[PDB]
Amino acid sequence: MGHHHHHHSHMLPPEQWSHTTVRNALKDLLKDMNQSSLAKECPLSQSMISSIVNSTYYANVSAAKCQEFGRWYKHFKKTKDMM
Repeated sequence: MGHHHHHHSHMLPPEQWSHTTVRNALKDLLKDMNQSSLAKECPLSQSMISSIVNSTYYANVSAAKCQEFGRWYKHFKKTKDMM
């Protein structure tokens, strides 16, 4: 807050799905789509997703489920550029 900073990076094209990038995306899907209903169409593990959103002492998260999420992102939205 305070000084209104803007990111020059782009969350629309899969540039790199780091813990921050993925976490900031999930929190918008989850707030309107229930945990189970989300993990249903998503190829990720339900309790893992739940642990990431509420990661207090968790922290230690795998990178694979993030890169594959960026791959799923393409098949989910179909934002042009396909294989």
